[PDB]
Amino acid sequence: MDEIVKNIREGTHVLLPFYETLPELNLSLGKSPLPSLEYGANYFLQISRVNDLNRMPTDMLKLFTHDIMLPESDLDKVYEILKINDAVVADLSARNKLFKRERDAIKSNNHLTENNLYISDYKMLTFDVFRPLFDFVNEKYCIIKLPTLFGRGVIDTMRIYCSLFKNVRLLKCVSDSWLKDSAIMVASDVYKKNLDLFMSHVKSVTKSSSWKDVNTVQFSILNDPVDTEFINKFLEFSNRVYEALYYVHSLLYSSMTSDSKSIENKHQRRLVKLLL
Repeated sequence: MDEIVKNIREGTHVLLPFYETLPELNLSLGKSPLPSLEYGANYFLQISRVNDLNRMPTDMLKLFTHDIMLPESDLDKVYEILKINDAVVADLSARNKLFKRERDAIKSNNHLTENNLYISDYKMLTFDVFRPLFDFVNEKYCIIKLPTLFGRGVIDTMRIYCSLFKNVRLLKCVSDSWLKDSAIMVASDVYKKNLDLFMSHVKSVTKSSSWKDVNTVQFSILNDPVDTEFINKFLEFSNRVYEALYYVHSLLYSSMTSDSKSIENKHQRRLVKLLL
């Protein structure tokens, strides 16, 4: 598809709307909300190639991705383009990492037990995604590199930010990894009314007015799902990212499973042109 290659090679973005009214808050620390089909979970698009690459040996994943893992430099460029030197920032990404631990092939007859990759992992989304709001004061921008677009928590989190700031953009940069479902939120033009209501709620729970890293855990914050319309506008973005990832990961899997049984094959070659 030409939209896949356009997105990988130029980037893509969505503008999200401003919601005067903050949803009912109910921060809870420990466990994140579950992915669900109501929140746009699509296991064939978002997950199935990830399960294939999980099941490979990490030594082999390392080899077949050596030449296409670049240093992720998307936040540095975002700073530059927005002539920042201001802005509060958080990075929940796994910069220059793809897998969490060395692991052998999972045998054919064994079904996958946990996600070893930093891809489509809703558990990466820890409560420090709201760390920038504590040391917020008078900054024009709140920039967050998200680690995933998978699951319910990342959508509920963008819904909160969309009441806190009047201009919220979700994007994925050319100089991010297109092996991973990371993205950047750029918010600007804060709305004190709700920043204050949010922080009051959060502080009555953590019972501290400054950040403690012990609170960098998984979390849930909303109860009632969000307006279907909002999920759908998010998916306008995440669908395009997962569609690009799906092709990327399909080339990789085809290469790693080629009859050639070598790293020089038609799929590996096409994957290099795509990403570099």
